[PDB]
Amino acid sequence: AAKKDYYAILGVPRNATQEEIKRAYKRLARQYHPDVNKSPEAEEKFKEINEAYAVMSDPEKRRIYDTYGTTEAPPPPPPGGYDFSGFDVEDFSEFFQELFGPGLFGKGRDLRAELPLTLEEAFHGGERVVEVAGRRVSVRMPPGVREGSVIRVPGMGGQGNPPGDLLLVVRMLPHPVFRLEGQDLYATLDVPAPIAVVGGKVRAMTLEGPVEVAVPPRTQAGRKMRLKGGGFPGPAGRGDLYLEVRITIPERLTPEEEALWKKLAEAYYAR
Amino acid sequence: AAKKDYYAILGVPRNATQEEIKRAYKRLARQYHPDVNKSPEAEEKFKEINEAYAVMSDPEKRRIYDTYGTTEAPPPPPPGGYDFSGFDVEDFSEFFQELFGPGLFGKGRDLRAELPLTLEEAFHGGERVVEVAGRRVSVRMPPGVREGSVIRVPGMGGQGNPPGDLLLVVRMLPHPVFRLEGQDLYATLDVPAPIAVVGGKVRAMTLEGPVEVAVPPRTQAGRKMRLKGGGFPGPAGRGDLYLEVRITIPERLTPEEEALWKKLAEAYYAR
Repeated sequence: AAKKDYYAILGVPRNATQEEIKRAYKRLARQYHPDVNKSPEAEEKFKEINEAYAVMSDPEKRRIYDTYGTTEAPPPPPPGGYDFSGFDVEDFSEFFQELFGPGLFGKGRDLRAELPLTLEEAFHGGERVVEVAGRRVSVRMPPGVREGSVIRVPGMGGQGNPPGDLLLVVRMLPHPVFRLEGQDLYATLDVPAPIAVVGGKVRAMTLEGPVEVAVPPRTQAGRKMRLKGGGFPGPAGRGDLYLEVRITIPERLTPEEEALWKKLAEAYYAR
Repeated sequence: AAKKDYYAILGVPRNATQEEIKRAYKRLARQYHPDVNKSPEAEEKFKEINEAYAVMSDPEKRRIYDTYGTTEAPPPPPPGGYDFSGFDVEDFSEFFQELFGPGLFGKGRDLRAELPLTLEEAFHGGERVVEVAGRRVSVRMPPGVREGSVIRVPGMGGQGNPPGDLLLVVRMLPHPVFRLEGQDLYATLDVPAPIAVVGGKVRAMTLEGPVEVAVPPRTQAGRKMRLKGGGFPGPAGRGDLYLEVRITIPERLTPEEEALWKKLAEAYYAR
């Protein structure tokens, strides 16, 4: 209740410098430290010294204390609260609690947020700047990150003593062409009917870019083709790419091309 | 309330034999039977005879009727109760309800079972014979009956006064070709590539039978074609059939056919 004299406790004058306070703390802390001084009186003196230094080491906190009493009631807290890092704040005197209490909060809560990513964003990974309701955060993201993968950004959660963690959970945006299942990718490969019969090379697509795919002679619709290592990356191994063959036909032709298609069609009505 | 004379209703002497009661029932049952006698008076008379015979036919039940009213040893109804299977017990008089009431069981438990049906079986509906627990049961069935549909067969449940009900739930067996969704049907239509380009007729399938489906010129794979009313029937409406076009190519060809396919293929590598 009664205003503690932190200056008397550290044995420094009312107008001491910060370094004067620092060295006074060092001198007195080594004097009353639990494992150097095994006295019952030393426990309380050490506690006092730590409380004194906790307030006086910060110029901002030192000023609050200096201008307390003339203005009777405790002052409004700063945004966020008071930061007494490396100080057992719960063990300090009642005077302290009355004075700094309004801005002494408990363990900060974690914030859990979704990280909506496109197949190619998650595939590459790398550095992503994330703005999720509250703060701007940059994080490293492993190549081939999946749905429900947790990215912990420590200290970026809720405000408190200490602050909480940001927990980002990856969500996968549906893709126009590819379909993810585990580490494997699945896509439809359009193969022109003549190329399917004879067997040639079609231009297909991967997330890395476009590749050439050789289709064997007489490959039917629904034939699944594996491109080893063309799927999602992973720590222990890489997934594959599966292309499902989809026979395609020309929606437009030249009068010359009609003659060829007509002969085949007639041979089908024959069979 | 008053003691009914069952001997007077059946037309038998006070000390008749069990065979004499049986033949007197047959004589009077065929005289006042529902479908042979269309009289309003025959309704009560036939109910009277049914009440009499039910009591009189069983020697244990008949003795109970004979020894009722007198100031002798008062017998509580037997541990097993009274068996009146095949008689509208509640419909009977109160005199019957007072003497046999304590030995009667309540309405029987419902028997619950699954009715596994194929798409074609569910499509057509009608009369079905089913085995549940031990017995066979006939059951009418609406065309286009669906998954989870309840078919209450009254009086075909557990033993009781009256018996309970059979409750069947329709389960749909998976089909090799058709897929049900609501009342709509879905299936894959194989279409030879040359027919898809030029446009012609393909032999498609329904649950009724096979049909001809006219395919327009230049119809791409994935084109979905509605066959009105070709789906599942129902009250107030009929489902559609949807056939998804799947372009097919020949797995075997003639040396003459190779040349036609080879030309188009080389015109595609050129494109």
